[PDB]
Amino acid sequence: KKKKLILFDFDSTLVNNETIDEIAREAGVEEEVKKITKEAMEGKLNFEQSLRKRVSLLKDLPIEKVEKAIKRITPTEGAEETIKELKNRGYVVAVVSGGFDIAVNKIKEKLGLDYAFANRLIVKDGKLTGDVEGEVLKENAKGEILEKIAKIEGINLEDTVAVGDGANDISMFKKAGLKIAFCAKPILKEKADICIEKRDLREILKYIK
Ligand SMILES: [Mg+2]
Repeated sequence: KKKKLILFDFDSTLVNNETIDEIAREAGVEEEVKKITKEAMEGKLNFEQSLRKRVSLLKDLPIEKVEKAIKRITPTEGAEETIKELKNRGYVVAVVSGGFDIAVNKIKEKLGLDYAFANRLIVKDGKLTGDVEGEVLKENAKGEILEKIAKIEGINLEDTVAVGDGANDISMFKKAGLKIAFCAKPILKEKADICIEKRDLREILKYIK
């Protein structure tokens, strides 16, 4: 009857991988970038500064190496089954990520998602420039996007569900009707209505609808 909306974070939630850490491996700086990613997700760094710092380390990386990394990204256990059941229960399904469109768009197309929002790696002459731009950078960014999607769809915020795992999902939780922390960092678990620790997205279904 009443339309419903579910938003998923991308890295480590809808997919197994951390996009930026996989690209960093191709640039020879996996260790270094992984450390910053962990600190950012734990809430110990400002997200935007942490993302720009990581992307700066990727300066000059060829697009072919970026694509090699992205091709390794795989959906989390239970992703397809969960998305299918959500659509059957009447949900609009969206993904919001502080990651990158070049990676997120592939999964949007593969999984048939209704909406996908992510940042953008800047490229020139077939190589990363070391810069990033986008609308999923500020602390309140994901929550603002949740509100925008719900408004387009005419969905009351009480009929929204957010599934997240890192510090940058806090604003998404703030605006959501039901807050699910999926194998998440402490800072987000403290804000959650439900904390799931089994790494299988199907585990959220019992709490849905
Ligand atoms: Mg994440």
